[PDB]
Amino acid sequence: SATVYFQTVKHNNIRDLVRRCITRTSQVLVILMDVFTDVEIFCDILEAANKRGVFVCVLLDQGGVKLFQEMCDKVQISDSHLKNISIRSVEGEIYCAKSGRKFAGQIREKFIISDWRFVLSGSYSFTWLCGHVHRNILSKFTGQAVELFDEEFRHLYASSKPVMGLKSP
Amino acid sequence: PYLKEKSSATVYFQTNNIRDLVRRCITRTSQVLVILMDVFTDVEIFCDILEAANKRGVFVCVLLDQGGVKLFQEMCDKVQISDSHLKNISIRSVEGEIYCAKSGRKFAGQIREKFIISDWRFVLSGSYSFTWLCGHVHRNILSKFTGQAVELFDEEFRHLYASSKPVMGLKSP
Repeated sequence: SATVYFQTVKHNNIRDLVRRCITRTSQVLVILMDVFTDVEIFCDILEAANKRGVFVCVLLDQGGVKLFQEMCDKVQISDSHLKNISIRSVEGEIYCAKSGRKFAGQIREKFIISDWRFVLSGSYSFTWLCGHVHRNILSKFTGQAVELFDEEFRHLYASSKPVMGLKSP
Repeated sequence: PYLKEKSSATVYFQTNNIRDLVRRCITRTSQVLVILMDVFTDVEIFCDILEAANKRGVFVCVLLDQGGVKLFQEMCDKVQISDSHLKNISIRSVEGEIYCAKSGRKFAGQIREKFIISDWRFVLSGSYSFTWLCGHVHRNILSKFTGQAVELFDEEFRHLYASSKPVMGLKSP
């Protein structure tokens, strides 16, 4: 099945659906992200990983790695934090900037797979702005749709470089 | 048309097949084309819209995020778009809720929602923006919806449409 959620004006249901997806995950949580600076969502990851048994693997677009490391450093994330967490860098195809410098195309895909049961996917980025001021769309997917997301994750994973945490999913 | 069909969903991943789907969706629209967009600077996509609008009977309404009207306008001016181009095209401005920047200045939240409704038959939604970069270097996702699901996009459009300001072109439905 497939469901689509639109942001309500009064309250941010989009954020809540993401946080609920993470806080309710039992065993496995794989995430494809472009930007990750929102401390709170990472706290929901830490909780699932260290307070529950959840194995977390975050494929982050190479562009956001820097500000993500700054987030971690700010709240003093440790290797011990990441006993069950794996953050890997991933990047799009190589191209020439106008300066002649070679850059990596941005991974704009964003989705969350919980317990290999259902998938969340939409425009919501793990930033404070997305979860407070921006109007996003969000889609939920179950059944056969989850597989095409799985193969996407595996595909991207193979091309991914390790950044921090578990170096062996 | 969607109102008669059962609900369905399909997801597309990058192989540029995503752009093709987007363009193919526009070039195969027959009567009506509703679009919600955040950034519109790709002349080629706007040219596909001109074709559908003026060479076919297609009425095109585009809800563009206020934060992108500027560069959309520069695009039009660059290729010298006139009022005559837009006899059947309606570009309107829509903006998110109001909030305070750190500078104290009030700004409108961005509508990061991006979708296209073609002939009230099927919806394309995803990360693909109408910019050159998206169509050439970025990796996007694109989902297609048909049937009863489309209604939630229709209602979402109408909600946003009621909020929109006229910017350019035909000021009507």
